Amino acid sequence: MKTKFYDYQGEHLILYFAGWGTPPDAVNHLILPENHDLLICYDYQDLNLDFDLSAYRHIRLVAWSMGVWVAERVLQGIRLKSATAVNGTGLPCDDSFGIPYAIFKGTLENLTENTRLKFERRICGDKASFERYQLFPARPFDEIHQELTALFAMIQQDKRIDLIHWANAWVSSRDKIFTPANQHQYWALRCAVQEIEGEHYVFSRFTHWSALWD
Repeated sequence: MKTKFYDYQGEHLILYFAGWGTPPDAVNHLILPENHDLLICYDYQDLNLDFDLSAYRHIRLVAWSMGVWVAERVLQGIRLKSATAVNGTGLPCDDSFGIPYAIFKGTLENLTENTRLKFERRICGDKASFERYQLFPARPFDEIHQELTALFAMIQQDKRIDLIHWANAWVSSRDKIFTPANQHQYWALRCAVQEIEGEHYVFSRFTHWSALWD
């Protein structure tokens, strides 16, 4: 996969796993706590993370949407100080715990540049939110089509759960991708759930990374 590394010479690391096809800049505005680096992970063509995690003390994981399922694969076995899910579950292609199968299939089979914009509208909910989101650099279409293809295959092949331990999960009240009912159903007995009013993209309600985990 791809990475963007922000080097603050920190002893600790923030690991952020993006949603499918989403711009890394979606979290650009978030302020880091002192003594922390940030590594943005995205473009899940594969599950390979070419980054040395070995020298860091604490690692704070934040994962959005399909990034949750991915993070469970990539960080299985790695000691994390905390792991935070944001609008995503361990079962991302699931009628009851994630995105329903027919929707996952239909999104991929009908993906064009036009329908990509339609999906982003649903990520954002309202027009105002959508128009602000469109100020972010758009990743190339061929890249995100290849990414959804690999994700849909791997998720179908690999239905394991609880590969890492989650400390908390944020659930948006009006999430149209991972519905709140499906999120609550997955996280209820796993971790602490913070309910927030908003949509699938909810990082415009945050100014500081640390507010996501504390």
